[PDB]
Amino acid sequence: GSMADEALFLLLHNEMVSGVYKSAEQGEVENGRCITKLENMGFRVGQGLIERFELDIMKFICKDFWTTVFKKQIDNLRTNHQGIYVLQDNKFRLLTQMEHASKYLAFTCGLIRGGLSNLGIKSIVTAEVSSMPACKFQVMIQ
Amino acid sequence: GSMADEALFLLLHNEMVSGVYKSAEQGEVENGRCITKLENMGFRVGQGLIERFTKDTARFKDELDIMKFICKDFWTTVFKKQIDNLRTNHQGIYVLQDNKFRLLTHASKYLAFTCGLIRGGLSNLGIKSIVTAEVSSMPACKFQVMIQ
Repeated sequence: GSMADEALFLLLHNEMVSGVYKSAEQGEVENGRCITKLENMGFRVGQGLIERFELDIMKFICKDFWTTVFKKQIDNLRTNHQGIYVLQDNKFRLLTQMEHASKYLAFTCGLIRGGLSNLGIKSIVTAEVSSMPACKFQVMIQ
Repeated sequence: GSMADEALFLLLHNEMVSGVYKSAEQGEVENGRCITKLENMGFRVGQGLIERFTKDTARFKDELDIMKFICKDFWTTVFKKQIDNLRTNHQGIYVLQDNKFRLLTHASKYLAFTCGLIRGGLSNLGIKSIVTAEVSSMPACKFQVMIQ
């Protein structure tokens, strides 16, 4: 049912994170490589999802794209300035089992960046836990 | 749409397989450790999914009912379709045929996690099993479940 459907990505993400950290070579946690691994995997998956489907583009990230991955829409899309958006998820699926949380946000930052890349957009995407398990993703167009 | 909905799993599985093999240490391909990693990851995900289905007496009644659940509700969770054919000898061997296995649309590395999935699912339903797989005629695949 929906409960199992809503767990599938969390379970797979948990394996990705655990395995990247467990399998890290000497110095790769400390030098940021575990992070780039997670962001780069997210990028490829984001690209791939797009292949199966500026403000209009961002609402699609917030709605159809978020719903595919997380079974719900983004709670709030805000943009204060040309080229920078804040996407707020009030109960971020991947944190529902809890600086040390950043590793659980990296893959998703990549997902958003990859989806945008294949729509012709260069971006930087960062994230922070607002109040566990709420999260804000900051999308910065380049 | 549904095209994307099926796709998420395939894409994540591609990443898992790629990563295990890219990250493999000296001797881990040859000694079978890449395969056990993928089976073990699948086992854990399969267990986790079981925990998210509602249980009652009649669900998972007899062994064949548990097997039909694996073929239907469980398979659909992951692959967005059911197993095409379930065969048993009723003496502990089941063969699950997927005529168009979505991860295929060297084979071993692409079946390991799914073997693990099945086993972990069954484990959390009280069943000890060994699960093996082969490509019958690409992209058709057969999963053999042997109840211990």
